[PDB]
Amino acid sequence: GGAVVTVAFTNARDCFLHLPRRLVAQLHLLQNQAIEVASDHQPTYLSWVEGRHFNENVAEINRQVGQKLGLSSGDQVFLRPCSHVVSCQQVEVEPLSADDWEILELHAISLEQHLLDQIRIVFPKAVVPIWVDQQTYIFIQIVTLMPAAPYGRLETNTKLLIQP
Repeated sequence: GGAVVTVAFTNARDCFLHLPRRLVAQLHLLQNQAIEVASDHQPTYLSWVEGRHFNENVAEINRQVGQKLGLSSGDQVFLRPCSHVVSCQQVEVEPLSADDWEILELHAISLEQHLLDQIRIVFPKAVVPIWVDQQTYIFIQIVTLMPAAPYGRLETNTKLLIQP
């Protein structure tokens, strides 16, 4: 019920797992289905997209995003598709640092739209970088999901709450 893959870090401007068509096929991934990244440490839950620079068993992810997930280049991880995922009605997040907060305040334009373009699956304590515009990104930490769940999927109607 999954596949072992090698983690490859990239400079992609999103938090998605970029997968080769072979894996999307083999794993029988469904639209917006979450993927559990299982390892020696605590699992993480990611959103995925089909990479356009492939064509086996390699999963690409932004370097900074991957490190925050406790991943290292070349690590062997087990991708386990999640049969189901609850849709987030509300999500609460806070900047990783005071600087992030200050940047957000001066770059707080439709944060949720930028968020959705770069990440769709969230889980408590997830820490990820989100570009707010061409020049700037901020690190945010997902604090809470509503309904309560180990992981969830962000939607266009998800209420996004930001605290300092």
